[PDB]
Amino acid sequence: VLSEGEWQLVLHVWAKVEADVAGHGQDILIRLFKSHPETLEKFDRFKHLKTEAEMKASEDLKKHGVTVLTALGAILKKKGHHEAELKPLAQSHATKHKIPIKYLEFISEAIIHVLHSRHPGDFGADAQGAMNKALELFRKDIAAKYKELGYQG
Ligand code: HEM
Repeated sequence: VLSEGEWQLVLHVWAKVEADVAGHGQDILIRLFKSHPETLEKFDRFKHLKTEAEMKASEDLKKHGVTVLTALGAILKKKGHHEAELKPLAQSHATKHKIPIKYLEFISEAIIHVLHSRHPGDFGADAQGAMNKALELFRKDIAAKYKELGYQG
């Protein structure tokens, strides 16, 4: 359970992200695909992309980055009270997209890296730890839904 102060650190940096949702979403997906190429293979939509320059040039990738970060921002702003938001997301990611919880750990690393690069003054160690706790809570709750559905592993 995050404290109120932890949530305030999370949402303070997140309000900075929302000034350029699309640039953040590109940086995060590109970092994910470069650091963990197995993740790119889950996207029939993107797996034709073979270089970082091609990834940066893809408008459809930039669009999907906005989809992803908009969903995550709506979850963070619930400060843990996010059951309604996670149901469809866990369902689609477990049963349609076939995304292991481990790959959610990978994108969480990518999110934290990009926030640190773009917002260092609002992403000191206290805020890094709070955002790690928020993303852990996200993964914990998704993992429980995966387990219900027979996909935790
Ligand atoms: C912060 C974590 C993530 C969030 C908030 C998120 C959010 C979303 C949303 C909102 C959609 C569209 C609606 C839906 O299908 O449920 C989507 C689609 C999808 N996501 Fe995620 N996602 C996350 C992580 C991942 C990861 C780590 C992968 C793969 C390694 C992944 C793979 C996919 C795929 C394959 C689609 C379908 C894309 C398409 O063909 O249109 N997601 N995601």
